[PDB]
Amino acid sequence: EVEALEKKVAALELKVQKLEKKVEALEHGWDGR
Amino acid sequence: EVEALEKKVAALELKVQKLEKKVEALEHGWDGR
Amino acid sequence: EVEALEKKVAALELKVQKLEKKVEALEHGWDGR
Repeated sequence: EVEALEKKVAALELKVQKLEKKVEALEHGWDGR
Repeated sequence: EVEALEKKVAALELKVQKLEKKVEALEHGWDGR
Repeated sequence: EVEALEKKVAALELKVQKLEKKVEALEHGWDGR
């Protein structure tokens, strides 16, 4: 259970990281995004 | 504890999923979003 | 392990909360965002 939750949490951290990059790019207009 | 963390993680997965949909819609202009 | 996962999950909840605020601001044009 815990090891599977570690994996789910790691997947969430990657997804949140990607969302942060995308949202920052939208907010700041990076490269015209 | 673990069962409550499972629920928190599931809530995060739903919220991240919704954010991904919204951010993709913003990025791609889906339906004029 | 569990206590560390609680902390990671709490960090994710804060990050997702911030993303929701930013994405809602982008979607709704709040304050011209």
